[PDB]
Amino acid sequence: ALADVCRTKLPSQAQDTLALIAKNGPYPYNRDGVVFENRESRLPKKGNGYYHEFTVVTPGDRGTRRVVTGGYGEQYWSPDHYATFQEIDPRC
Repeated sequence: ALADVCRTKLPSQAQDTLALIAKNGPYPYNRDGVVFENRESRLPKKGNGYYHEFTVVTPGDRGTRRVVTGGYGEQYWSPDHYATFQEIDPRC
């Protein structure tokens, strides 16, 4: 599969995003929560609208860092506007 990464190892801002998602916002950007279509099949392949994307703030202007969520609560880290993904392990 993809690499696993511990939630506590992610940047403070990525964790902030994880917490806002758990909270359902309110979100800092108008594009927070739009569908991610996984057009490159880097995440597991699912039906339309399975994935949504959320900005991880970069002390910067909106930047490249993202969390993507799946429909059953999967969370993935991408620092590079979807070029690479890690699956976030909420256990560590």
